[PDB]
Amino acid sequence: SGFRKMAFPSGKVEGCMVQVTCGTTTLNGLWLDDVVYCPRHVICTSEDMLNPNYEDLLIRKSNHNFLVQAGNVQLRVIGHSMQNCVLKLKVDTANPKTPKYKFVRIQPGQTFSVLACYNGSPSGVYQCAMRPNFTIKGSFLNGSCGSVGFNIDYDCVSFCYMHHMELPTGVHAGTDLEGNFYGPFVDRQTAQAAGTDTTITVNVLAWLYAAVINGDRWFLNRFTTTLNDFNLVAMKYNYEPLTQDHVDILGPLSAQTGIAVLDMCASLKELLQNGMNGRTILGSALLEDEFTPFDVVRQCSGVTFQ
Amino acid sequence: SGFRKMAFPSGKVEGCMVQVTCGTTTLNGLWLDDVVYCPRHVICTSEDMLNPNYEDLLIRKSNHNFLVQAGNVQLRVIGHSMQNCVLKLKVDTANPKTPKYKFVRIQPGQTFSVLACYNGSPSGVYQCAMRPNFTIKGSFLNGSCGSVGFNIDYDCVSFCYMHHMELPTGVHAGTDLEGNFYGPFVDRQTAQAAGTDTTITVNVLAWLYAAVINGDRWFLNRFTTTLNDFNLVAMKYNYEPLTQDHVDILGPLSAQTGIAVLDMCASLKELLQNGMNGRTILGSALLEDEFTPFDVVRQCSGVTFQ
Repeated sequence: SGFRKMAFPSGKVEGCMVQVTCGTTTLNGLWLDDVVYCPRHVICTSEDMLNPNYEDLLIRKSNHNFLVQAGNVQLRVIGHSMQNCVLKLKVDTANPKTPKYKFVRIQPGQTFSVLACYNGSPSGVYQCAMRPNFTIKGSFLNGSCGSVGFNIDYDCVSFCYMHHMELPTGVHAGTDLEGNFYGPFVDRQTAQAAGTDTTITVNVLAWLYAAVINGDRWFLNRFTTTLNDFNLVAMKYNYEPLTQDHVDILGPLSAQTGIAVLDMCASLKELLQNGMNGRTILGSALLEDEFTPFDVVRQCSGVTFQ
Repeated sequence: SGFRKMAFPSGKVEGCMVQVTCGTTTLNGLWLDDVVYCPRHVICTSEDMLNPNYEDLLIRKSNHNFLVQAGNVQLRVIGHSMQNCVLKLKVDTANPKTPKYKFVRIQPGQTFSVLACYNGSPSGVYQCAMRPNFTIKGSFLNGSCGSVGFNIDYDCVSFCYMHHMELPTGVHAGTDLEGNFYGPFVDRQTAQAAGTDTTITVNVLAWLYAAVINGDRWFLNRFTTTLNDFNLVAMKYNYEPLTQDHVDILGPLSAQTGIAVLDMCASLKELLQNGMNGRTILGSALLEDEFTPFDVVRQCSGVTFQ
């Protein structure tokens, strides 16, 4: 029993973290096979970041200008190229601890683990979710750029995020492993606005199901509702609209508890209108939306991974 | 910026997890050097657990009755002994991935990372705290016994917890790596009561400091207070009493924010008496007490570890 924000084991990713240095800027890189991936703004100085012309800045850089370091041993750069917002540094030695990996672009509402790194060394692990406004609520300090977000599926590592920048309200933005940003953000030191942050309704319902599995059932009322009626209430509270696909996804949880999805929606409707009156759910006084239905099944069944 | 429940990187511990089988009971073991540690109730059947006589049950077991398995390869048991509530199985092969480790008995209010395992395979990582009633609010299913709690200090792993049992109200109990339980619990399938759970005041203050570092300052009022006056209010709300040692420990955080500890206590006093009125602190509608002052410094300075 119990429920916690659980992260994936970081062992397979710790061996791929290296340190990339260009001039005085030092950040983290992802060493897979004989290629190292890192944010392209490592070639920028403190002044270039205000209005960087990455093409022109790359003209004045050569292979020997990149210092890649894995522990006390450094890698020799024999080729560099820019793919969108990431730099691909070709090194002479292939990573012997390379796991079976993929590159995936993950959708909003999905979750992943973040291995926060500094100077190529893993510092900590935590779980995040891609917000609907294409930002994440992570924990990053200076020098954390190049840290990667990942998922583990059996024995494969699915890389989906690389940290690039911090927004002036404290949230974080980045790219996939192909250099494409999540959202309309650019790697420029300029004022950039993030859109409205809405609540992932399907994730709230999955979390409410986890509470029912773990004892908390005070929020369960008598009423039921319809998709159209619940969604009309959800739009006033900036909640994502529920679809029949979301209902099928919640299938495992509804069958485990014996509570239909529409019945749980009516319970969520009362919580949105009347609040919680001081009662907690799974040790939380707010509605948690950073557990996917898949994460709840994992914690309430016990999938292992190698 | 940002703040999240961050766990330590689990790479060094994943290589020490094995699977221990005795009869039909299968659980996790900690493989360090040529010794495997696991909860002693692996020798119990479903019936023995009601009133186990561990000495008598161990008389009928021999070395070849223990199946230790590390992946697809199994270890041969050449010696077994019982130290308090853990079994020490001596194996023929030493773990080649053995990290530099310690065994520590950790104090209440301190935190650690848990690598939840099933059948010897790491499933997930999360951060816990030793509650003052010597229980933890973890996330464990059947077969999770033998999972270990640990801390990383530079390059050393400090093992401090091994999961043994679940309490009838959903909290979890276990031992240190020397077999001694935390709290007055025994490894018996019988009704066992946990004491009153109080709030770790020094951890709440550290969390309030992290909020001030990250923008949230609405709770900061005009008043100050004294240790005796704050502690009189803390005893009504089941809070741990603050000492001068706690004030010295919060030294780094008070100097970073310019807010004296006694000033922060007066702000916590108003929150205990008047509530939060619907406002959130660091994305939480309750007072968080599972961040030690050391964990906050780590997240707000960026210590790395190898």
